[PDB]
Formats: sequence, structure tokens, C-alpha cells
Amino acid sequence: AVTQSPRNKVAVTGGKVTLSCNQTNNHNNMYWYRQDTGHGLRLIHYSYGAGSTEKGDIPDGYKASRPSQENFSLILELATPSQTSVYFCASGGQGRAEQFFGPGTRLTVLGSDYKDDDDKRSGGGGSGGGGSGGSGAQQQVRQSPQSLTVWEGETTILNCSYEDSTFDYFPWYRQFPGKSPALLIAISLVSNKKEDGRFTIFFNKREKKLSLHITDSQPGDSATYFCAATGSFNKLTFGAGTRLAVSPY
Repeated sequence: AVTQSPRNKVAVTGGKVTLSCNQTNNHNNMYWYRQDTGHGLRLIHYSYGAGSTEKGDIPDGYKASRPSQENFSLILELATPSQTSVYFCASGGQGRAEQFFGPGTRLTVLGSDYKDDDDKRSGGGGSGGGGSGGSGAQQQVRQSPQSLTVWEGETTILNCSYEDSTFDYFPWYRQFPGKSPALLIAISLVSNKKEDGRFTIFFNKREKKLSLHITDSQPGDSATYFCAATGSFNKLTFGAGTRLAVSPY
């Protein structure tokens, strides 16, 4: 079924990344994402009808192959101190299903951030450093940046935006614990107000954005929710949702 390299190991500057995922859980489409802040979800590989696994967002420095629609495998041989992350082999069906995330892998290439309090955040000594391709890739999903933590698991409000002209709905979901993403629900922006569980959504026309309310929350960094769209087929556009957190006191 949807699985990933059960092994666990780390790599160094251009070390190596061994990953192995399988597909056979009744899913007609297998998506591949990676936990990467800045934008949150990081699409890199795409496999749904076999012979397909290289059309995420900015695939580069990785090798993947899909000889069989059920068997898959990919690795890397040149990672940088800011590209590694946790590989998650997600696989769901079409229409409205939860991404059956399996035991993904987690490895980092070079890096530590243990005592970086009295040093500049720019190692000007090789290892890339800007270069060509400074900006690019447009953006549609715009979730209120600047995360925030509320006292205890109180309620909170979220905001999302979009610049597409053919979106159908936005499967509100991402991951609550830290290494186990999951689907929650899906809006549609057609009734101006909806409710699925204990939170409702609103349609802001004056600002063209989606705002919902979530009450009754629990500690543990609260949870991270993303707002992506999928009006098209095999194409989810996310814009780094928000990461709700709970205060220590």
C-alpha cells in the first residue's frame, strides 16, 4: 500500500537520499510532497498512471523512476544545507478523499542551528548563495502570513486568498501533530457560509478572500492548516497556510 523507505538516516553536503514508496491502496492518483517551511507543502514528484513522477513545483537535484504504477523509488545525490526535508508519499483517489500518507522518511543535509544566536544568517562561503533565478513562480493561494499563538487552545480565525479563474473547492487540511498530515474538509465558496464539524467558513467579497473560525483547540503547537485549490485535475495549488500555536502558559 502507500508506503515509504522505512529505513532512517541523515545525509551531509551532497550526501545521498534513499527513498522507496509503494502504491496499492485503491488510489487512482499518487501525489508526492515534502515538509518545507517558507511555503509549507513542497510538491516535487507526481505519479498517478505509472511512468510519471517528475512534475512537482521545482524538481531539481533528485532522481525518481516509476517502472510500475504500484512500485516506485527515487533518490538524490546533491542536496544543499536548505533543501532536504521529510519525504511524504501521499496517495488518494479522485473527487474527495484524504491523502493516505504512509510512513514517509525524514533526513537533513548539513545544518544544525544549535548556537546561531550571535552570527549573521548568510554564510557567504560557496554553497550556492543566490546566483541566477532570484525570483519566479507566481502565487495564487495567499493565507494570512505571520503565524501567531493564542493562550491555551482557544479559538482563532484564518484567512485565505486565490488568483485562479477555474477553482472548484479547497480541501482545507495539512498536518496537526508534525509527521502525519491528514485531510479535514473542503469548501467551495458558493453559499457564502458553511460548517463542517465545529468551524464555519465565510466569503469576503469586499476583499475576495476566505475567512473561517475554529473554536475548541488543544495544546501541542495547536495545528497547521493549509488552503489549496484543485479546480483542475491532478493540480493542487497551495500558498503556505498558517501555523496556529499555543502559548507555554
